[PDB]
Amino acid sequence: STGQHPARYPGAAAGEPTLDSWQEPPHNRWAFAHLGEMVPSAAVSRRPGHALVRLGAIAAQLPDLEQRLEQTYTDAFLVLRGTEVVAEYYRAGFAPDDRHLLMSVSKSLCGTVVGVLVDEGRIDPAQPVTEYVPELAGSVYDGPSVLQVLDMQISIDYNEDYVDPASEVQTHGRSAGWSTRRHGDPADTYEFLTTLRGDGSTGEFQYCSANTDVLAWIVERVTGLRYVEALSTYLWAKLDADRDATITVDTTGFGCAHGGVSCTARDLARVGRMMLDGGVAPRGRVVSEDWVRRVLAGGSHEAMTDKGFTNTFPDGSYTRQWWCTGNERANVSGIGIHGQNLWLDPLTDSVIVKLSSWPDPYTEHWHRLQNGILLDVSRALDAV
Amino acid sequence: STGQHPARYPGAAAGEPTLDSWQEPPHNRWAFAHLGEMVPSAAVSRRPGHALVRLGAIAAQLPDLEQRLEQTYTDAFLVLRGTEVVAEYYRAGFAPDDRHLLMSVSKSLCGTVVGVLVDEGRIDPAQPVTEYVPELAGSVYDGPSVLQVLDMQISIDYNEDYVDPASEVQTHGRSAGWSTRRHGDPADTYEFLTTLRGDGSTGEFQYCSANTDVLAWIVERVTGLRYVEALSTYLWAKLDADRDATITVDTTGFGCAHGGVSCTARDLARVGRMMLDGGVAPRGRVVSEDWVRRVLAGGSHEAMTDKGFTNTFPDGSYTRQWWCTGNERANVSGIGIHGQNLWLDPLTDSVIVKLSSWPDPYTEHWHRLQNGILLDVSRALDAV
Repeated sequence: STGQHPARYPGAAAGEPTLDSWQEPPHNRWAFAHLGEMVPSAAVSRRPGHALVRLGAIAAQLPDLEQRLEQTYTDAFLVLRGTEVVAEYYRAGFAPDDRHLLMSVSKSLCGTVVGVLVDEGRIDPAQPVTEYVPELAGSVYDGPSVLQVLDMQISIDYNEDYVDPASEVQTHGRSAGWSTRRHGDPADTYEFLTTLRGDGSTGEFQYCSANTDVLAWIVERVTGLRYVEALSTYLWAKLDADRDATITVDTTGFGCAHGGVSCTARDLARVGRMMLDGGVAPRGRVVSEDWVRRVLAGGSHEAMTDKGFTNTFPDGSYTRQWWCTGNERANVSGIGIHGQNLWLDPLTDSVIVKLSSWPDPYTEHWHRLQNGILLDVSRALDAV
Repeated sequence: STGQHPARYPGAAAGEPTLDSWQEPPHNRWAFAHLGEMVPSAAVSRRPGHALVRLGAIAAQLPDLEQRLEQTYTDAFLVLRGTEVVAEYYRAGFAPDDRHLLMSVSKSLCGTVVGVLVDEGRIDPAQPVTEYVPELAGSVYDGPSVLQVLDMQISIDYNEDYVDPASEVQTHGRSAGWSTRRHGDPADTYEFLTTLRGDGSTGEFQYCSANTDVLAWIVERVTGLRYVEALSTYLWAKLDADRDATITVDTTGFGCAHGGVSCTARDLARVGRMMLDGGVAPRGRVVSEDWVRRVLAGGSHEAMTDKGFTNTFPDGSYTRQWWCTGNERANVSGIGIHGQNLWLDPLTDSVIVKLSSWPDPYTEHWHRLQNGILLDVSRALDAV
């Protein structure tokens, strides 16, 4: 058993509704107003083939930027300097206010929600995960602290080979509803997480999407809110965003905290703006100055042994669901596969959003090109 | 084989992507911007428990109206007199700009799209369905005219017993993705439709959701547009709506024309406003004056043998996906299960939207109560 979870609606039975019950009372009063949570659905546009190119000032310093964006499969690109949008690009077929999947940039949003609850003293990072989710006893998450989840310093047997249906990465996806279920699969994400094992060692960075969903589970047990609602209440609703974000949900309504958020490029930039404003958003403080300082300061360098990162960023690290480059600009970024970045450049008080669709989830090639663009743009923002 | 269908995106292979391929290139460029079409997803609200009650003038004439709305499980209620919203009600938990499933009110929207194409001479109602969808040869739709589909005057073996998994109604739902697939089920809605049979007789009204999906299929073959896009281009985008509508899609991306549209109450009222404006919307003409006249005039009374309708409306009928009461006000309505109405009251130049969630999809009791409310409100709008 995975214990108590936030009901899909007030008074709902555990796990209700499902795809097979949403039409039935009492579920249907909720489901009729939220059908996209149950059944795949398309937008029917209220608005009635060409790229939008407004690269502003940096265009002069980076004449080939549009081509570089095309080459890295850029869908949306936006530079916010202070409070001003100073550069924008959207590919043909993608509107400025279209939403785009964030993949693991989602993780940085989840960590921010955890941060709010740490500020409130509702989560103590020093405490074991099991202080908040007892049902993870007997799993790889029995023993490690919440901070070790935040910093992803837990050794976990999690096969990342996505061509093998038996792999943890594929099983995680099926448990989240991202792919067709197979016989024997865990019923939902909570159950999947309880199946995870490891040798018990901690302290070394291991990037693992299970960690972020554990954080979201903790958020739910501490607040009693569905992660979907927590993400809105503690973050999204404070941004004064143009549009709602969306997040995929599994069969219990659990949002895919680790990878399933979509939003507009301009709205994602508001998250970066909040980070560079010491944790304050237009509608109130999101996280404390201290939390933001700790993110910008970076994680343990000793822990960071991923050469896919350190080959480019020798002094890099990871903390609280953010990648910290440790470069001479101290850049910090949310990163997601196929080319998603929420890139922070505190030196110039700027945020760069790049949302893309590389054909491959990861290669050294793509990251070299992408990081080259983000660094060139950052430097183009320097006073001269 | 069900023949050519509109690609999910430009250049897409038939039937691609699926739930198991959307992450792969080249699909992912589209899917990353439209993930809700593939995976169930929740809104993360950009906005930070009480009913909104603004029943305006009619409140004096109908003092118990709020209670009557509660008793009929009303989620949203809106009265548009001319261009003015003169009465509104939303239940606790449902915001004025929340969207609500329309069920078969969706059918009236589909018929409107067909009407546009009839105006353009791209569809001839007198022609057989097979003139536009040859692949329906050998089915119950081999022989009948497009008008007979529009007026639902085709005898079809379509079991409406939704407690029997083997019934056509349940099979239709699984084919549309509204319920979990069972072994042996048709691959998609197009295939399901080709399996339908009947004794060959026509002329008598038989309400059947398969008819509307056939109309949408015709729309797709005539225009080359996904029904989702056709519904936007020919109707929704001309309304100057506050929000996009949404529509559920099956595994091929085919929108559930017969029942799967959701929108706000205020925006649905814009469709009624267009009908009472002779087919003209704010951004241009949607359908011809003639088409609207034919809807308001009603269908063949002889054809209408559904006592569930005629017991209340003896002179009622059905045409072009609208129910025509034939009462002394000549009221015409879109109707959907669990209490959805797009109700037209030409006498007072008014539209009434009622979106509800009765525990039951249909009973005589619910329809008596609902029709009593719609008629009382209509009469309250009469000059005195």
